[PDB]
Order: sequence, then C-alpha cells, then structure tokens
Amino acid sequence: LDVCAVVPAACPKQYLSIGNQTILEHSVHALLAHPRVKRVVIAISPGDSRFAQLPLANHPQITVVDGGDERADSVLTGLKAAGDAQWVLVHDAARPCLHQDDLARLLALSETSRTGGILAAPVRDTMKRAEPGKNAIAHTVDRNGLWHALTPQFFPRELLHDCLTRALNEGATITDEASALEYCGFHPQLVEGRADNIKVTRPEDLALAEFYLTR
Amino acid sequence: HLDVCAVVPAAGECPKQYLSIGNQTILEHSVHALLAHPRVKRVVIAISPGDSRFAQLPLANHPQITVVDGGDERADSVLTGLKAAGDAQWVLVHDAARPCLHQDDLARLLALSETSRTGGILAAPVRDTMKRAEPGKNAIAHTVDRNGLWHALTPQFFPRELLHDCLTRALNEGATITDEASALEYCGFHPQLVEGRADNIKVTRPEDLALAEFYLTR
Ligand SMILES: [Cl-]
Ligand SMILES: [Cl-]
Ligand SMILES: [Cl-]
Ligand SMILES: [Cl-]
Ligand SMILES: [Cl-]
Repeated sequence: LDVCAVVPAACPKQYLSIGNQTILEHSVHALLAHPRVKRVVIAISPGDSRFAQLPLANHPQITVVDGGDERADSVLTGLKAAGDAQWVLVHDAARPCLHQDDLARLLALSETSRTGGILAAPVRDTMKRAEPGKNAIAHTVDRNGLWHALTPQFFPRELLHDCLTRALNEGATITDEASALEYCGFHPQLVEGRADNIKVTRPEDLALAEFYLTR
Repeated sequence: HLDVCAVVPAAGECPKQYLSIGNQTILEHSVHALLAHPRVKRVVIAISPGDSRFAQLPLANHPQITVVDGGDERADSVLTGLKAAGDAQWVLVHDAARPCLHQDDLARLLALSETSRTGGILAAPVRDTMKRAEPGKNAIAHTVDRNGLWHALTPQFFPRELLHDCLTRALNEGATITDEASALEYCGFHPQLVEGRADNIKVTRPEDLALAEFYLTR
C-alpha cells in the first residue's frame, strides 16, 4: 500500500511563506501527513537556490531530483526515483491548503480502480465561451459534468510512467498528469475535493491561502 | 442620458440572500454596492409574494428603492423590474447574493454604455484546468480547453430595450435561460466580456459566507 509522492517544483510562489513555513513546506507536509506516503520526491530546477536552505532539504523522507524542461519531464524523473512504490501521488508545490480527508478519499482509489484519478471540484458559476480571439460571448458552456482539476493526482506508477513517456515523445500538449492518461486513451476518476484547495499563482492568492489555512 | 437603473431578482430553509455578514444581509451589501455608483439612480428589487424577511430591512423604505413582485423564473422577475425602470436607457442586473462587487469593476462595466449597442457582463477568465466527466459517470471524458473560457459574474449591463425583447422572445419561445446575457445569446446577440476581480463571489453554500466576510474586510 506504499505510495511515493512527487512534487514538480520545477520569484516562485512556492517559496513565499505563510506564517511558520513556505507554501512549498505546507504542501509537502500535507502529503507526509498520510501514513501511506513514505517519501516525497521533489523536482527542483538547477538554478533554484532557495530550496537548499529549507529544513526539507535534509528531511530523511525527501529526495530531490533535477527538474527537467517541462512539468512532465520532472514528474518522469520523480517516478524513476520513487524506488519500488507502486502508486504515485503527484502534487503541486503551490497547493498548501490540502486537507487529510480529500487526501484519504483520493488514496482510497488504489483498491477500487486501475486508472487512478484526481481531486476535483464541480463548476458552480455559469460559463461563457468567447468568440475566438474576441472580446465577446459566443455562447454559454454547459457546466453539468464540468470539473475544476485539482491535485494531488494519484496513479499506478507504471501507467503514469507509460502515459508520460508516450506523450512527451509524441510531443503532445500536456497540462496535468491526468491529461497524459487521457491522451493515451485512459479515463481517470474525479474524486470531489474541497474547493479551497487553491493554487497560489497571483499576489492575492497568498492572502487567500493564508485565510484558508487558518480557518 | 447617463442615468442607470438597476434590477435585482430576489426570489427562487433560509434563502441565502438573507444570510448576514456583520450588520447587513447579503442583499443589502449587494444593493449598497450598486447605489454607490453616481449613475445608479435607482434599484428595483424583485421580491416574491409571501416573504416577510424584506419588509424588516432598511430597504423596504429607501428613497431610491422600488419593490416589485417576484415571478416564477429569474427571467420573468427582470421583465417585471424593467417596467419600474423609469426613463433609464440602460439596465444593470445584479445578483442579490453577490455582495463583494467593487467600485472599479462596476465603472469599467458601466463604461460600455459609451461603446456598445449590445452591452456586457463582468467576468473572470478560467485559470484552472477543466475536465468534462463522461455523461452520468464520474471519470474524465477529456480536458476542456480553457482558452476563451470565462466565469460569468454580475452585474450584467444591457440597453433596456434589447434586454426587454430578448428576455421576452426567449421566454415566449421556451429557450433555456440561465443569465441575462444568455437571453441575449439565444436571440443571436454577443455581449461583451468585461474582466472583473475573481473575489466577486456568490454566497450560496454555507462555507461561502466567511469567505465573503474576508473579501468585504479587504
Ligand atoms: Cl487538515
Ligand atoms: Cl466555480
Ligand atoms: Cl459615471
Ligand atoms: Cl470598493
Ligand atoms: Cl478557476
């Protein structure tokens, strides 16, 4: 039942701090919380100097690898260092607000499924599609069965390995890990997660993450 | 010439618009965000026949608030509201449950009246990766392209004439109506997407309430 986590961490928002720790430390620590998660593999770009100065740089359950050209190389590098783990948990560096109950709910999949899946949250707003290249609404987009893709993303290590290898080599346009499976013809599951599992991308996200984390 | 009428559909177990943040209900917070703009000379609130929550708010007697009666759909309500709209050449229709509207977004939207013959809505680009589930199932069909994908927000700002007609023609014809702009779209019209802040949220859920309180304090 052993699980390796992989964080593609590769002035970056994961090195911003909420209180005690960086966003990167919150995210990582939320994964290490769950007992099935034995190690966390963190991809870091070789330019990155901030990582080495954090306590996580010498934590015994963390391994660092050189991040690659794209998200997907990093993750493949991470998989290759997951040792002997059979399932693999991919998590964004900048998602520090993960709860243990979505995480446990996601981890339940290694016994119910052969594909794996992702945390996600149903879409609530009414969605519009712009006229291509324009300022103007073309039509309303149907939101039933529309989901926000979140992370962690939880998969059989070898399946992940195979879908990523093929999409990188065929030069497919990859966004999340789930999209690499999709590209190879798989259909990973949507596990409903809390909507407060946000990615800190803009200045004001930081205030929000902090709000969410203290709640 | 530049005077604007605002319409707020307030119908359709506690209704969330009547949840409170500090002093006021959501509705009061929303309506007040409308009243602040110089151009918003009045707000017409559509309230349903048998509701005793409204008359108890400072709003049941504001000099710039007209009440009118609720309808069976959001669409009917607004149509009702436009009759109370006076001599306004443009109508601003806003959710009662969207209390966090900021002034700078509203002035960008109002500006359209100078520029558009269609009008437009506040919106926010989608920044997240979106998935479509297989129908009736809980697995990813595919990734939905977020390029040109936008959250629809309010207010929605339209010329009163065009708003009246497209809402009319869409109800008469049995169109699937979600928001005012979608009454326009069914009628073959293409209203502008005006970007506003993403903290313009809708209070529906229970956890929704504290996030709004946070955003209001900001
Ligand atoms: Cl927790
Ligand atoms: Cl949403
Ligand atoms: Cl003005
Ligand atoms: Cl403001
Ligand atoms: Cl989003």
